[PDB]
Amino acid sequence: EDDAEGHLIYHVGDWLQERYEIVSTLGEGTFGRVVQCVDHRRGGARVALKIIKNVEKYKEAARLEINVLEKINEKDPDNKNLCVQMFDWFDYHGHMCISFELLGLSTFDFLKDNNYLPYPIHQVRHMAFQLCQAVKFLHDNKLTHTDLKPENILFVNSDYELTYNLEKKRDERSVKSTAVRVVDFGSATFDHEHHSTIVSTRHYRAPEVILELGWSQPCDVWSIGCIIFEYYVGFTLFQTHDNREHLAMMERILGPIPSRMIRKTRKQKYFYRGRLDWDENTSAGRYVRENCKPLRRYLTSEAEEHHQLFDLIESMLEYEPAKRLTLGEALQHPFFARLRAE
Ligand SMILES: O=C(O)c1ccc2c(c1)nc(Nc1cccc(Cl)c1)c1ccncc12
Repeated sequence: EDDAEGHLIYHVGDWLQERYEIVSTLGEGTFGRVVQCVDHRRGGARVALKIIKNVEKYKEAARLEINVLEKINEKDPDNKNLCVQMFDWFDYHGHMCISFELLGLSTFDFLKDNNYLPYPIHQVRHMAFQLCQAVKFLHDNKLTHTDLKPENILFVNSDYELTYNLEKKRDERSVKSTAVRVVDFGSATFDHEHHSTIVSTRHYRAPEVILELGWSQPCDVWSIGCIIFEYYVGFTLFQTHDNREHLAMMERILGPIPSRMIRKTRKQKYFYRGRLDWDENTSAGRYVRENCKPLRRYLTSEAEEHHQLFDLIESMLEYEPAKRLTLGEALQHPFFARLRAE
């Protein structure tokens, strides 16, 4: 009973393994569909079931992800470290099905269903903290969630409040609680298993990955630095799909790539005479210089708390992966002082 592209054919009210009962669809992706379900063997707890196509490569992909979720569950027995919880998984007629705790909209969907209006800085703070907290729990267990984006950070609950802005004559949404979870472990890699060559989503991709210099945990921090910027202004920091433009935007926003990285990268067609081969006086050259600025010029306030957020973002968008801030040292960063510890 299969779709023309491999998906399960279901309707509201269908049952799965006479155990789950479909209520709604939450979304879809290339891999399959996520459905809201009631789980009558967990006393009617509401779950989110992921239904992946009959396609083998996805079936095998999910088996790897199921292993990562198994390990997360093994090393967070009290569900304190803010990665999504898998309650169950089963093979259903060639469809791999994973049972997750029910959460809300992503931090991206909310940001766009609010017209790409940034989150207020004190929300950026609790979101950034939880992000680092959860990705540090992975690093402390020899993992790299290879694919961090606002799409994969779910609000536990994205109920909000509407308020009218007298000042700016605008209807503003404000999510009530900022508890998040990190999701989508389909790409996470233990330290000891095989590493893909290219990982992450172009906009959140670290330069070491681009220059094929070898990657591990530090490349997540790069991602996190990009998501934080987006949380704070609404738009992605790097808006490209080409390597040389990408590498050129980084040089615009962060200054020149260090020579240690250049001389060592085998991607030498991007450089001439030790420097990035890029002519600012061209077609794409002045598209880059016009469409993004040095980092701290994106500051919307000289308040010291705002300078502390860009102090943070600057340390995660460091070129050299080992000069790059670690999540351990990030939970200790001055920017997170105003938070209440627990
Ligand atoms: O991959 C996971 O680990 C993963 C795990 C859980 C959820 C999820 C993705 N996506 C949700 N939303 C969503 C939104 C848009 C498209 C798609 Cl496919 C899904 C969702 C909602 C409520 N509860 C859990 C989830």
